[PDB]
Amino acid sequence: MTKIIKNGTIVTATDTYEAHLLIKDGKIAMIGQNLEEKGAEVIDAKGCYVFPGGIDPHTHLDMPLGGTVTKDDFESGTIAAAFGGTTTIIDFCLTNKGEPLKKAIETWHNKANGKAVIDYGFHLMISEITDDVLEELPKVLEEEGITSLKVFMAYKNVFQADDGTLYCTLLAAKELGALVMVHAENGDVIDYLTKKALADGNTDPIYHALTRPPELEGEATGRACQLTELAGSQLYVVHVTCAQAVEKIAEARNKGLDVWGETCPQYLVLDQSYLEKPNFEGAKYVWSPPLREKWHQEVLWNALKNGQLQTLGSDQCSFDFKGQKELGRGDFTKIPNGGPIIEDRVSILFSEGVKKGRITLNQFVDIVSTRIAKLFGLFPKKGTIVVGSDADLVIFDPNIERVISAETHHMAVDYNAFEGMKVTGEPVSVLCRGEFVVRDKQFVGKPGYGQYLKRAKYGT
Amino acid sequence: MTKIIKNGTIVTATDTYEAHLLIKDGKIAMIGQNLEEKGAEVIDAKGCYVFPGGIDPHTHLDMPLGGTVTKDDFESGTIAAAFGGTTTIIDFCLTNKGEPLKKAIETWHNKANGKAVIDYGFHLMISEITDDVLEELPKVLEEEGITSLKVFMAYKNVFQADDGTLYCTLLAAKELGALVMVHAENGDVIDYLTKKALADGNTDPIYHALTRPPELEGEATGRACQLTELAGSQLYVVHVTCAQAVEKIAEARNKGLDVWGETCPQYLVLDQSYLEKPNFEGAKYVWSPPLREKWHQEVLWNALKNGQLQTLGSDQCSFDFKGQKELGRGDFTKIPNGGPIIEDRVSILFSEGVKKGRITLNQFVDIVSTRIAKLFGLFPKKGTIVVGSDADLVIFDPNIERVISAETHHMAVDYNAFEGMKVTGEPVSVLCRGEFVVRDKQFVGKPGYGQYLKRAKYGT
Amino acid sequence: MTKIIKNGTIVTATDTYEAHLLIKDGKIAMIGQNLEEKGAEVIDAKGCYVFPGGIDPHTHLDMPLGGTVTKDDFESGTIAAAFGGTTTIIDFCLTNKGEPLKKAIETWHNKANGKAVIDYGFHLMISEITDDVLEELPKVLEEEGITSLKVFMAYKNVFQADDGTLYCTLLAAKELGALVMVHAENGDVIDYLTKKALADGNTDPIYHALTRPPELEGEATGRACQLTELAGSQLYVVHVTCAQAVEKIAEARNKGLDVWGETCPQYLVLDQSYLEKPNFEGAKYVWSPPLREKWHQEVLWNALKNGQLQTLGSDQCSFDFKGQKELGRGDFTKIPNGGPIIEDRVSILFSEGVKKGRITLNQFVDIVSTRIAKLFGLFPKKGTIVVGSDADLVIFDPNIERVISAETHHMAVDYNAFEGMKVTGEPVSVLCRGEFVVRDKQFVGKPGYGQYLKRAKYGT
Amino acid sequence: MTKIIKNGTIVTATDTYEAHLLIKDGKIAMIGQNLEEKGAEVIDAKGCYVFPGGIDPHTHLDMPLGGTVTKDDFESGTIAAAFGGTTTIIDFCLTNKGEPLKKAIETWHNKANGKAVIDYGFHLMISEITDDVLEELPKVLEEEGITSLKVFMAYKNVFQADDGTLYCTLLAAKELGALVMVHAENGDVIDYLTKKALADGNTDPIYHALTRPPELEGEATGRACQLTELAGSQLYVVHVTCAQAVEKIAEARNKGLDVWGETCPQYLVLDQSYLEKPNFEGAKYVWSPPLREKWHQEVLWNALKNGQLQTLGSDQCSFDFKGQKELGRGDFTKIPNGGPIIEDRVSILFSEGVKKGRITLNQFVDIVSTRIAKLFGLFPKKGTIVVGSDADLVIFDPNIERVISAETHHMAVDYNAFEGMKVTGEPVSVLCRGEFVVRDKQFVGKPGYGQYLKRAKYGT
Ligand SMILES: [Zn+2]
Ligand SMILES: [Zn+2]
Ligand SMILES: [Zn+2]
Ligand SMILES: [Zn+2]
Ligand SMILES: [Zn+2]
Ligand SMILES: [Zn+2]
Ligand SMILES: [Zn+2]
Ligand SMILES: [Zn+2]
Repeated sequence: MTKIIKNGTIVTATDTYEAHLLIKDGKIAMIGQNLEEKGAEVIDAKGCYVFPGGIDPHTHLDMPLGGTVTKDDFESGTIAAAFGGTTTIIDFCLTNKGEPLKKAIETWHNKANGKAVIDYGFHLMISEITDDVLEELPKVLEEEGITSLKVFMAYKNVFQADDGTLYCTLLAAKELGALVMVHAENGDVIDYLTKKALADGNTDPIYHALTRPPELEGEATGRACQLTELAGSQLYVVHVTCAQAVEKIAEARNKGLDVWGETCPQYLVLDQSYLEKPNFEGAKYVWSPPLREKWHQEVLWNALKNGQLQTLGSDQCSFDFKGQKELGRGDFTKIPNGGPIIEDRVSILFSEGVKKGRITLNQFVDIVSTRIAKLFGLFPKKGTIVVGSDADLVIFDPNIERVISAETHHMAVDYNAFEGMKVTGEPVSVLCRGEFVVRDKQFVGKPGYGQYLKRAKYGT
Repeated sequence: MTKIIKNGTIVTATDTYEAHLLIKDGKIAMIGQNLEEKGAEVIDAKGCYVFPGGIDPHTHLDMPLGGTVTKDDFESGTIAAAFGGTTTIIDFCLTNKGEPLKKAIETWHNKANGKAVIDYGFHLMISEITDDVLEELPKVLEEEGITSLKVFMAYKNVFQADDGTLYCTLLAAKELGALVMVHAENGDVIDYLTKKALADGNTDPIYHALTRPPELEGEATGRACQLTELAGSQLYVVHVTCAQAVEKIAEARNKGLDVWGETCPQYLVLDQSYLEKPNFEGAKYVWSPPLREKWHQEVLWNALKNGQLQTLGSDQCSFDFKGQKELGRGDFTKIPNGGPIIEDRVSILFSEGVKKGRITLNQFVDIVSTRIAKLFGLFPKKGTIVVGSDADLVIFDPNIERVISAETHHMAVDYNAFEGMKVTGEPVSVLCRGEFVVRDKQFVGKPGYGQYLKRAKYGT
Repeated sequence: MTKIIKNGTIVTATDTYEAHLLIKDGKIAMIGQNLEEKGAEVIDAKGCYVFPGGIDPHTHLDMPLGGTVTKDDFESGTIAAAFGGTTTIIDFCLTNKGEPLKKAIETWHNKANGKAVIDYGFHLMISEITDDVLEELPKVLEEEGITSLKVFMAYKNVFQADDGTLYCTLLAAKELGALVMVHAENGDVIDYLTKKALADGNTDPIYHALTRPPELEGEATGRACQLTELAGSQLYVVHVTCAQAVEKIAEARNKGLDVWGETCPQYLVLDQSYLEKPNFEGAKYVWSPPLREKWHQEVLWNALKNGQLQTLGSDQCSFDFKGQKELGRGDFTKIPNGGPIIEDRVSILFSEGVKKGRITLNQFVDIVSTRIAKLFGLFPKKGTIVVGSDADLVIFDPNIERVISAETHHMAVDYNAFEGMKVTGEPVSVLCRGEFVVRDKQFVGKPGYGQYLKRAKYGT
Repeated sequence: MTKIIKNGTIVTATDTYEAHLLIKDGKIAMIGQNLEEKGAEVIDAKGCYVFPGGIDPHTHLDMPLGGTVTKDDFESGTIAAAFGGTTTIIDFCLTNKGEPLKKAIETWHNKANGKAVIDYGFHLMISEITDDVLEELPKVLEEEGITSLKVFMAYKNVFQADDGTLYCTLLAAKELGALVMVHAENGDVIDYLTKKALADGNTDPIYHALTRPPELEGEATGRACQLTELAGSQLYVVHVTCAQAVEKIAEARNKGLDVWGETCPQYLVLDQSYLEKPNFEGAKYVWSPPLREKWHQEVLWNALKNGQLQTLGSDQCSFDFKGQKELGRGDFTKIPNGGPIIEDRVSILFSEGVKKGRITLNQFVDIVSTRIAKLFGLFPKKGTIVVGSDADLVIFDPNIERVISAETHHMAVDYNAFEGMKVTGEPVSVLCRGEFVVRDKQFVGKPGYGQYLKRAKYGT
């Protein structure tokens, strides 16, 4: 059923113009001004921007971190993201050793199946390279568009992998045509620090941060790079936090190495102090890598501005401060890591970035949608507003001033890391593939509408 | 008179899709598929790409380098560029000390007046900062869209300016909203080297290169940067040649400094040896900075690939090998510097870059058009294929294999620096503002059709 | 019994003068010219240099690497070094997990006890940091002058330690006042490479080198540094081989970090090719890190010249090519790592370094004796020729040209890695604490004369 | 007349031991303990260190900076340095264009002739490279031991030289065997800044500093280096002040380039604030490069600690705050640059450096004496305490606590830049070539005793 979004200001990763969009088969049929066609529902976007739906490449929805599981599942999370201006997510499908990869992949397909309000895809976790694994990978690429393999350098005895596993993954990746993602923190050192902290009675939420200094993020990020170099493949460092890390990634890209960096709003806006703010409130901000000192934020922004860092992810991993977060009272190491971010990701960048001088209206769209779609083989189906691309759009209001509050967010968590934060700009209507998911700040989608996405081989 | 370019594959700096373009007021009216409108001339672009016309920010047309002047004037040069897929050029309007800036600006306007086949703009040369100059600059910005002021760090006693001049220019620029361009070569050292070379009988074309080692390009590029930092303004290093230079620019951009780098095909494809190839043929390749050792080419390409360098210019400055180039027989320093490049710029990057694995079809468009339009305030009038933008298009054939030959080029020079070079891809139809300038590899424009362009203040 | 070494040219790490040395209580009593004292044995050193005995901080004598043990034990090895101009060695006392440190320390004291011809000390290996270990360390410092604790980043499942162990060692070290030494190679990656090499039939000696690329040495050296920085202690990288490694150490020292680098002759003179030279001869050159490509040698020398690297060790670990080396025929990983170097260390540096333009006669003395004595708390007892210091001297002939041959060396190995090598300069008389150990190229010492050395706390 | 300094603790750049020195022909005859010889004056040094007299390579004594001349001439200055523990100075012999070099050299010889209390040498200033200059240089080396040529990159229209002059000097130097010294500050930029400062009424002493930002010192230092590289010669950057400069010099030495850095106490202890401290007092601290922000001091010390910087000079250039300094009341640019430092140089480094943890008792001697003697061809005549070397000694008391005060200093200036500064350690007896110049903190020398020094060709 044809639609026409008129009088809006279109803003792609490159262009900024005024025109109307004629949506047809759930795709953009044509762009121009004063469009008309009997029967079109004609949506009015006056005084609004029309962005390509956002893409969150860093999602953890039905993921289990402890005896508990994320408060937000694939259903709530999808809706949240939908309100936040995000219309496509790529969640991390976790893997267990010895167990066949297609096992996990189906487990995840079930988690998402019929509950997604918007489209999604997966990243495959890798904790070991077995002959059995090597045999599946190629299949995992063709059947199941999983073209991005992930690796934890931290989280000893839980996700961590030795450099040998990382290295062979990089090769396999280069060979098969996949992008290696990496959680760059020196697990082995963080481990001793963690143990000693506890051994000395330091259990408060803040020791979560002090127990893992930025030096260890930088160090890890470096190895990932050096190895990626040796292997001659491609790297994508997730959630770049400290300056040290930004630096390593900068050097890499200078050498022509195919390395990419990503960050998350929480690291751009919040900081280490929030972990001290008080009683047990700290736990609300416990996630890895830990929030750093306020000063790193600049470095991140500049990196974003000049290109050292090129994508923004949420690292969405919700846990009620109530039941969940409290699991680690007299033990910080027992606080489930993760924050409720999938919803305010886009907004915050526009507000803190665009609206304040950092980033450009175009850089914005690139950092939150396009660049990502490209790196993860979703372009041009996703990531842009052009004839042929899916009608994943966001009718955004750039002037509405508001305050982020858990009293308003649509995530199933009992709190919001950006509570009380004033923000300029807000999504008004968000549609995925020609169909509204959120019209006039009101939900109108249906769980199951979202469909899985097989992704390009890191090629066209 | 309405037109429709159908069945082409549209390729912007971001998008790559299939659709038709409905050209209206010399601008792009609308994009979509199966477009129709009685009376439209309907152009067929099957099996072709449709790029935003190229923009050459580095042009020297009616410029005089010696007792002689460039073989190509604004008329021939414009046509050449037109055939080469370039529809907008920004020539360097030279300045004389003590003489009022508006004097030169009009001299240039005359050189271009009624001879341009495509649109153009100017860069204002600066050899000194006088109170009189400071008074004109602001006017030079508002009246006359000249928002890019240029400086030579080399060419002692001819264009060169001390760091004080460079520094105050950077300030003035930051203040007024202009981009400072720089020819980064250590003129004072190159000078002694030059003199000594001659004093020892080394007069062949090759000593033009040996007389100015890449160390001096890097050194100069560094000062420009360090000073740009101190001043807190914006830099744009023209024709980056050696690795050393690329490096300095890389460091700058890492520090968040607002520095930009540009290169030219000749430095990407040719190399120092050509200056030895033989008799006097060397002089055909004499230009500054000099061609370096083959190995720097990689560095350049990687810089282009990863973003250290972001724009491609021609540095067009033609001289017949016959009369002109020969002016410096027993004296290389008397060979007029400059090469016939304005025509094959775009093609070479597509062929050597895109077609061979370096750059992307999108990076290509960015490096040759978009990125440039943006940095020099011509976006979105120029630099892209979108509703509202000027209909500056290029219907390109990506498969036609051919050989660059002066026997075929459309420049008024008796030779071509890329003679015999095999190239893949070629412009078939090039239109500026809805009107064909070159249809089916045949010229159909009219000198004077091209119009001057007032450019943005380094802002929207 | 008083002695007088006259007519020699004294060369310390700083001075170069002509005088006589009056040796008294096994120490240098006084320096001056035309010395006399009834009853003094008066040794004549005309046309000779008098260097402070060399100090080899990298020794593995009675060490066991496999079902076998080093061909040279503390007795032969001591004599060898004695002939080589080395009068003090610091061997690496290996440690086993769970087993008390003082156990090993005594095991070693036994290996050396009554067999040493010259003085010696120990380095304590660390494979784990236990509460039990933390309790002994302080004692290990006071009782037993062991002030240098060593860590293997490679040799997985044999010596290797995680970064946590390395990090806590660095702290303990900073706290206790010890120097952390490190074998910087990424064991986990070398491991997979090793396994795969075999899995593909690559078993020749050369795969020992290819199985462990310099990238992995640099990578490892980097971590060691970064961690040393975090901990704020002191590092000493043993056997720096590749450029990558030299670079990391250079960066560290630039940052003011207290990092030190050491190299060995074999890496300064031999290279990767020797591992291909032929049949099974390759095995003669198998040791870790592996010999690199000829070009790294320069980097090493420059590092040595300018100070990036400051000490020369042998990494003495002999194995008869016959029985021992052959243990790894169809399996390179089974070739015992180590080379017969303790004897030609000093000579080679003088010849290849001093005599050829690299290093200085003074730098020489510093790199082979003084600098080492200082870093390992043996100064000024050892490492110099000055009133009060032990009479550890070497009467060297700087002109004697000769050829290193196993047919002449005094090591118990059936071969010599520098066989056929022409060398200028040779030790004529070597005395430890006033007593000759080697007079006129003839052995005159007695096993047991050498005494253990308790070393300074990395202090005065 | 034979002398014996007994019971002292000898401290060279390498050694630290207890012995007696038998001084003979004004040189050190022999070292040992319990020395005796009828008729020797036997000096007692119990509880004292005995250092090799200090060497100040950065002196400006009878130099004229304006219509005025340094308050301290070669006589007073010599005595001052003598009290300060310095026994050898190398003053900068200034040069005028067009005027023959030997003219200036004799002018200087006159300034020093019969007024020096200790030994001295000269540096030859170079403001231009003429054929006439090229002819003298070689003579200037053989006749007149002037083997160090100096160049100002700042002080436009007064001492400044273009890069061409600097470059050819570097070559000449490499060729002839001289060391090029450089005052690294970007004169052309400092110039505009200076002019503008005045044009805006900023005339206070502090604008002397703000008028020349550290970016300009680093920039300049970089060129000197890059050029020194191109030329392949040797550089020696005088008075390294900011971090930026230290960095450039660090990079240089990393590349193996033969570059050296020097600093001065005032930059190690004082800082920018002193220029604001108040009324006109600021002028007391006006010298170039200007004092920087307190934080650079660390960088300097670390550079000194790790070796990025290797020598300490005074940059002595006294001017009575009264008449002289006041010449620039309403104009800072008219304040004669230079500070009264030749006397407390050594002491301050011992106190602030040695006594406080930075530097070593040995590093101390190296940084203030030895390293310098070596770089400027005075070793081993000067710079060490060894048989054969001149008896230039300093009997130092390491515990005497005191306060530096113009009320006590022996310089002819009406003030002291370190007034009120508490310092530990003080010279008790200073003798040059076996003769006391200062015995028991009391002057006993005679102007004229000091003799000129022809220096080595940057060789043995
Ligand atoms: Zn993570
Ligand atoms: Zn995550
Ligand atoms: Zn140019
Ligand atoms: Zn040009
Ligand atoms: Zn080892
Ligand atoms: Zn070893
Ligand atoms: Zn100076
Ligand atoms: Zn000076």
